[PDB]
Amino acid sequence: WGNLGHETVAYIAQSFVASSTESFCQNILGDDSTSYLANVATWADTYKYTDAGEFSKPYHFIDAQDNPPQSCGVDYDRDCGSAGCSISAIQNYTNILLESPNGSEALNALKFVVHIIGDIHQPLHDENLEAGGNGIDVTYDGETTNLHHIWDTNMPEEAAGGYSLSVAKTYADLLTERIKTGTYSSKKDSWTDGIDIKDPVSTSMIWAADANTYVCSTVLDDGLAYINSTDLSGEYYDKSQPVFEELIAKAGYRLAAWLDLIASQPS
Ligand SMILES: *[C@@H]1O[C@H](CO)[C@@H](O)[C@H](O)[C@H]1NC(C)=O
Ligand SMILES: *[C@@H]1O[C@H](CO)[C@@H](O)[C@H](O)[C@H]1NC(C)=O
Ligand code: NA
Ligand SMILES: [Zn+2]
Ligand SMILES: [Zn+2]
Ligand SMILES: [Zn+2]
Repeated sequence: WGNLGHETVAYIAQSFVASSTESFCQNILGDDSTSYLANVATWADTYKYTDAGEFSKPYHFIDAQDNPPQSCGVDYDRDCGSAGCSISAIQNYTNILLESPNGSEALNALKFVVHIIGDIHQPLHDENLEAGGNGIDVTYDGETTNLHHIWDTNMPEEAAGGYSLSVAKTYADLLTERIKTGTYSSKKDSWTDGIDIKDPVSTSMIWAADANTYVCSTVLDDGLAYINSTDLSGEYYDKSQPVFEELIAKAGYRLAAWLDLIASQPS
């Protein structure tokens, strides 16, 4: 996702974490504001453009070598690659936070976890085809862009009504309501099935496989004849919106559950 998507995920997570988890995270981050997670949720996307952070570019993706829309699937050993991926990064940075939460690596580990759990939920962050749809040029509200970009940015910004941190906070409030009492309330109790702090690869792969199913059902199901030739701000956006909204919600809810496990101690 772009910045709005990441900040939205982070604000949702803030709404679900336990107080002890909040305190654990605020201490690591040096920030006890009511935007403590949201304020770091875009860091990985700036860091990757620097010489020191170049190595972390592949950590935003798992390039699933499936055959969408006919068939979708993610396989860790097949898809991660030698340079690492979102799944291997979740394992690395989660383990840093379990083993050395007071060390010098915890800060960036936590910022990575907050970001990357968001990215795992962007279906085209879990898809090899045309570099996750970057190579699929499209038209969106008259502008030339690509399919990856509209999932990261154009569509969630349109739905949220903007791109800023405050717009993200308002959007997060909306989606949080959907989880607690609204649209998602009767299904969110299954959204952490399979979660296991002792197995970050298994856990994150469940989430990645879930998001990747939407590459076939939603992202590419209209077929490339339609996608290449139709302005995607109309009916395409209409069908995409419930999907990216539920995935952003899932990302925040799952992020919060994961942070709770990271911070947890038996009293
Ligand atoms: C774990 O994270 C550290 C710090 O970013 C990095 O140096 C290291 O290569 C990572 N290890 C793996 C296996 O990804
Ligand atoms: C759509 O564009 C992609 C990317 O350039 C191409 O691989 C695909 O064949 C195109 N399909 C049609 C129908 O133009
Ligand atoms: Na521990
Ligand atoms: Zn992103
Ligand atoms: Zn992206
Ligand atoms: Zn990213």
